[PDB]
Amino acid sequence: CTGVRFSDDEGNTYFGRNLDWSFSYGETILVTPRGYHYDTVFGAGGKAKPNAVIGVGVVMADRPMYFDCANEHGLAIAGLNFPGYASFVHEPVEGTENVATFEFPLWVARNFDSVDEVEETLRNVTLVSQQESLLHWFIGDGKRSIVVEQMADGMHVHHDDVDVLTNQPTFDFHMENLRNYMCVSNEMAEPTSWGKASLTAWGAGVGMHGIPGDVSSPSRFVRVAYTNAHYPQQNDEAANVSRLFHTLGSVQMVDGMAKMGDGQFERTLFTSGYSSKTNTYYMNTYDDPAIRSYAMADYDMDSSELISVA
Amino acid sequence: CTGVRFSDDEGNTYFGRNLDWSFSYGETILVTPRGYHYDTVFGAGGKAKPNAVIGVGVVMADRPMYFDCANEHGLAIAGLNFPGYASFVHEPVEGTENVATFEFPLWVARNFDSVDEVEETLRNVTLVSQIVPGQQESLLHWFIGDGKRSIVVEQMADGMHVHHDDVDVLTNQPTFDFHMENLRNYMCVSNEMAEPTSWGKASLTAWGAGVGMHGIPGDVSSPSRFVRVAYTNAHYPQQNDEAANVSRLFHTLGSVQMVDGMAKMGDGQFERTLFTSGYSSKTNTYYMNTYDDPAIRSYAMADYDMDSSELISVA
Amino acid sequence: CTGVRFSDDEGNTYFGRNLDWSFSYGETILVTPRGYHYDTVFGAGGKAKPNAVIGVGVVMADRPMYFDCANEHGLAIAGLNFPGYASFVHEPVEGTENVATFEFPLWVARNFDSVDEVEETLRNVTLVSQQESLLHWFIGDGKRSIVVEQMADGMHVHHDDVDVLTNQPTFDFHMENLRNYMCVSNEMAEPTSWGKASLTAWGAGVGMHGIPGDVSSPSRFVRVAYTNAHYPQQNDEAANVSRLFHTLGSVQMVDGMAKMGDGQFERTLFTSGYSSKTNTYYMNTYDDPAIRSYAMADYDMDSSELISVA
Amino acid sequence: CTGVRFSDDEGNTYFGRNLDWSFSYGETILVTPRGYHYDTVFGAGGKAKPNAVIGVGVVMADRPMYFDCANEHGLAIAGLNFPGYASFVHEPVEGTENVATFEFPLWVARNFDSVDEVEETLRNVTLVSQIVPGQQESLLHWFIGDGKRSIVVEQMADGMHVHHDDVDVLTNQPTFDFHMENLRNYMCVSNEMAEPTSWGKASLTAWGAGVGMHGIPGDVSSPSRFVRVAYTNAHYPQQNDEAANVSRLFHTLGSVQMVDGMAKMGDGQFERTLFTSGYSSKTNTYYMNTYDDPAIRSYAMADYDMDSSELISVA
Ligand SMILES: *CC(=O)CC[C@@H](C)[C@H]1CC[C@H]2[C@@H]3CC[C@@H]4C[C@H](O)CC[C@]4(C)[C@H]3CC[C@]12C
Ligand SMILES: *CC(=O)CC[C@@H](C)[C@H]1CC[C@H]2[C@@H]3CC[C@@H]4C[C@H](O)CC[C@]4(C)[C@H]3CC[C@]12C
Ligand SMILES: *CC(=O)CC[C@@H](C)[C@H]1CC[C@H]2[C@@H]3CC[C@@H]4C[C@H](O)CC[C@]4(C)[C@H]3CC[C@]12C
Ligand SMILES: *CC(=O)CC[C@@H](C)[C@H]1CC[C@H]2[C@@H]3CC[C@@H]4C[C@H](O)CC[C@]4(C)[C@H]3CC[C@]12C
Repeated sequence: CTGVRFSDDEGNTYFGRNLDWSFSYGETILVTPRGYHYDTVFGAGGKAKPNAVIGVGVVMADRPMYFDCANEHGLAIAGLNFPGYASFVHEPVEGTENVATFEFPLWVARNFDSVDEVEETLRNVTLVSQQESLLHWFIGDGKRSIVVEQMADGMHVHHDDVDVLTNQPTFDFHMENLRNYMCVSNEMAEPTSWGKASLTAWGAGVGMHGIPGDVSSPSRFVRVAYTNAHYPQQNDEAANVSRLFHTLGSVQMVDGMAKMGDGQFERTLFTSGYSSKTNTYYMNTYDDPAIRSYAMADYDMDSSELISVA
Repeated sequence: CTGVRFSDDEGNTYFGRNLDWSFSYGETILVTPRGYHYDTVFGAGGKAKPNAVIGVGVVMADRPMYFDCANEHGLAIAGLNFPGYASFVHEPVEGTENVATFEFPLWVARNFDSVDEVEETLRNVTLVSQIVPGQQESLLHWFIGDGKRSIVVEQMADGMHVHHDDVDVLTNQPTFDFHMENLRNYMCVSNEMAEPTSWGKASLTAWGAGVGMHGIPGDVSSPSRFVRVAYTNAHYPQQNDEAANVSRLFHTLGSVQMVDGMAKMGDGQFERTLFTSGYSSKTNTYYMNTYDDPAIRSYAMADYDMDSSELISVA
Repeated sequence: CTGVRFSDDEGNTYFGRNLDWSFSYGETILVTPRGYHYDTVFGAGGKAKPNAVIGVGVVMADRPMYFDCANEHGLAIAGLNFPGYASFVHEPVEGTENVATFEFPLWVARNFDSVDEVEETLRNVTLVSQQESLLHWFIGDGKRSIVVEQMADGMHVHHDDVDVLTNQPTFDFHMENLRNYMCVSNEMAEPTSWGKASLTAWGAGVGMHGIPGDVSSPSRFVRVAYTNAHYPQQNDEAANVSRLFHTLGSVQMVDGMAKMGDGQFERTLFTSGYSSKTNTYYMNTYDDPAIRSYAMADYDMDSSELISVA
Repeated sequence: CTGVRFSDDEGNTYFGRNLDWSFSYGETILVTPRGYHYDTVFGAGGKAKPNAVIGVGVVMADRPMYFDCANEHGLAIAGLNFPGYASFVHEPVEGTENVATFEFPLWVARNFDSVDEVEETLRNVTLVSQIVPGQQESLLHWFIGDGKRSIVVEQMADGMHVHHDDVDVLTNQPTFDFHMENLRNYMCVSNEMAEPTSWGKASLTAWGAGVGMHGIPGDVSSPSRFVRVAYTNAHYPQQNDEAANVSRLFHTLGSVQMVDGMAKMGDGQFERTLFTSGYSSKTNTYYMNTYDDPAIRSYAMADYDMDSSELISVA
């Protein structure tokens, strides 16, 4: 999967993700109101007046298990597969704010209003894992974004300058790998000469030659970091939703491109987004590219029950 | 730009093109009914009962200039930019069928029912470049296909080239011979999960799916777009339903779409996939979405009185 | 194999080739004097006073079969494998200068003093093939170089602006393939930014990223065209011999890199060169990188017998 | 720069490095006999009967600053540039063995006989960066190996890292953890002849050898040089004679050599493989050639009175 974040001219948030897998987990748009009472698994704190949050989630037991969610104040968080590198403790620790892995997205969206508050609180947080989900998290608002990678050596809180996250390996690898492609440009290739041979481009795109096209995790990071960094800034909601869905489409997994270990094909089953300017969640699926919208002002946020719209 | 053709299990035609450019020409879904009277520019011969055609294009001097179109029998054609290689005569040749460049997509759709019928007639055809008064010279090559196979028509300075398109895909420059020799570089890429191996004492494994596909280029240049979409079209598992096949078409073309900001033209503007059009012969329907809207709109041959006498242009 | 040509500041010739194969053909430095009488196979013409030539060759029958040779006036020619694309006629044609394939290198070096005379004469030449060797030829002097590709559609005489030749496919492919790499530079990578991320190079070489490193024929052409076009010009014999052998070493085939269809490994068995400034032939082998020299002024050129020095 | 290590069937050591730079430092083959008295800078402990060592370096204050060296027991070490990642303390740490950076190659060669002996002692070692008065701070990592295995010693801001080098090769930046994760991208490249396959209806074949190796990078950047030389060292068939093994060393290092004009430094000059040095433990001989001369010169331990008391520097 792929995580993308950017902003417009007014500091608004635009946040989105792809979900690449073989089978659907019954994903549905889940709205968690503020009047909904949540009992944290390991006795973690939170805001007195919680924030209304929205996203894509299943409803296991009686708890919202968000794949990706955002709150009414512009903060968003998504989780991505990190197996072979993620490593959690299975027992709580006294003296720290203990949050379970599955509740971590719902936790940060309910209580925090900016990425700065998240990076501040994470210094006293233990991620407890009760097959288990081995994930890292992509968190961002209208200003910047951070990556949370919990490994066997501790918790790493990377500042994400390319506003882009992908699966394995570690974030330090992807950032070092980007330096291999620093000369790739979006300018039209300048006519040059190799001895007496004059070389010209057939058209646009030759200056971008070098970017990989495979759907592997390190190569998807490079391709979507390039697209996000070079996409011109927009100043209205319609264009920025198009920008987010087009930027994510550049690393989509088309049926037939690569199998798993189970033998099935990795496919971008759905693509979710979020805009803080309108407080709306967007989503389309592999079988329907139409972009459906789910606004926050269309649900009773002071209600007390999770609503799972189909 | 990219043209794509494949088929389901019943032999129907699934055909689609990406239009990459920096500005629009006012294109629209164009209906050319059977009762419309077309007076060819250079006297080219036509069918007795002409085929009803559907596609995307503009109208000029009451003549449909199709960017791409298809008829009621599952035959489709699209024109893709080919400058610096395409070369046409500007005079008709007596003794052969003389079809102008702009009328070529219309001409093959009205009077032919299969690629075999098409490929035979090109043996006695001369594309004549007639400069449209207010426009520029269109130096294009064409991508024709049906529910069985596809061909490429490249008319260069050394005559006409008609290639059997085995990979069922076409892009821009250079010649089709280059693209197929270029594919031999990426013959080793595989959609199989990467097999764990070892380099001396180091044991290498894959983080996940896609490592075996490493090597496929990811830039939006014409040759790289060719390699990538040829891999995507060849490895997509065959579908059996119409909704699944329409999904395969717009997703295969999405693998080589041009996102705003990716690459500038020679004039300072960005090349974007302005629209994506498609056709299905199982239902005789044209599909189209734009850069501003991924909703796949549908236009069926049955929703238009195809025995009318005038061009129907729907927005 | 690879063919390389360049010149110094005084129009002198520097010409060289690698020979990539599994087994040695008994290659030896062969000197063909001018007093040596040669009987052309199909009755082809030639100069009255022949040119003394030198190169690497075997002595089948009583004819010098040169892999690569040069004459005393600065012209050089080498042959490279072109199977699956080379196609010759097997019967002579009346009215044309008929030269057999194996005699073609010895033919052009004996009679011609410049590349211009070669391109002029080739308009009335038929290459006759009497397993057969399917080759194309790399011919050059101190000014330019040409490629001679005899295919089933006729003879093509390409002007070689990159002064570089490699095996399959056709020359028109390699020249079109070079346009994919026109943005690769030898400048130190300029620090750039992808959003808020500042990208710098670890050191020199990042600007050259994009050039392939495999030893396949199309990729070797690209790598050696880059090296030859960017190698700074030299103004003395010692440096230009180093330039030619280093430029050719950039595409050498090291044991273990790639097998053949027979199962054996392709290895650069030897590397031959030639300088017209000194009229000397240079050569080293895979088992000895020492550069041995064989001057023209050390052999009796007015003699009448081929001397094959070991 | 690149360091390479492999072995024959008898377990001897074959070790070599490429020195890529734009200017020379006056290096030369340096003899440090057993009778030479070295007063370590920070009181590091040494062997009772020290090993006679051979290598390439300079002399400063009557102390051999080895670029790379090896002893009479088949243990070799080389220092490669590692700026922006290497970080050293500038004060000795009481309770541990304190070895200066410039004396590190000398120190491990005089007092150790195997990589196992080495790797154990690093547990109680502190490399201290002492700025040479007239020179700059050397931020290096080291490549140590014998006739069995090799290790990498990277001393960064977060402590010492000692990696088991399974691919038996080392380049410059970045950290060794990056290079080994980077190798997983090229796990699919193969030295086998490419297997004919088909993409839909198109049948792809290889023009010849090397197509299965497609994907290996060819630029002279530090990561790409790592991938390429790791493939060359891992796939070279094992040799049994000394002449064949010396040929393998200088040819494996030739696969990543830097030719004049390929890449400019940050100061405007070209990086060239100034020299290439090597060592063989089957004969206890050092080998070296330069950019101006590919003739492999030999310098054997037996050709020098190794019981002398002074440094022997041969041009
Ligand atoms: C994007 C990527 O590569 C990983 C996608 C799949 C495997 C992930 C994405 C979100 C995951 C959910 C999150 C909610 C719960 C959390 C529980 O701890 C485990 C079950 C759960 C449904 C996760 C399963 C994997 C998941 C779908
Ligand atoms: C997708 C791609 O490669 C870019 C090609 C564009 C610019 C081409 C493709 C179809 C062209 C039309 C065809 C109809 C008429 C023909 C006239 O001769 C010129 C005007 C015309 C509208 C063409 C303009 C360029 C065009 C859209
Ligand atoms: C460089 C490359 O890829 C091809 C190398 C080998 C296969 C070529 C190079 C020169 C060839 C000689 C040339 C002399 C005669 C010519 C006869 O027509 C056939 C035999 C001959 C020895 C050639 C064999 C192939 C050859 C070594
Ligand atoms: C090959 C490569 O990566 C480039 C590294 C070069 C510039 C390094 C490698 C060895 C270095 C020597 C080591 C001995 C002394 C140490 C002193 O602290 C500084 C001077 C010295 C000669 C180093 C200079 C840089 C050097 C050649």
